[PDB]
Amino acid sequence: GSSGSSGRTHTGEKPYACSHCDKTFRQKQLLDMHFKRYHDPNFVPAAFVCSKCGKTFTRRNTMARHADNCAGPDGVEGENSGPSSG
Ligand SMILES: [Zn+2]
Ligand SMILES: [Zn+2]
Repeated sequence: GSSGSSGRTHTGEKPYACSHCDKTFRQKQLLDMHFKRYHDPNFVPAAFVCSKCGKTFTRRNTMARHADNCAGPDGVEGENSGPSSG
């Protein structure tokens, strides 16, 4: 699955390993926001879940807008789990 599918199914030993703690991440961005987040209460991830269906939104405003045009869950989803080592 080269030059066609990447990320979907590919386990890559997180090259970015935080120095302050024993945490690792795939993309720097992750290890960049993790520090300013944990090591610093300044950075705060926007977590807003809908109420009509139950979707996820990384923006208070955006979400609110969606709710308006949101019809509902129109189904039963929200169940997954992958117990593995890596
Ligand atoms: Zn860290
Ligand atoms: Zn919704």
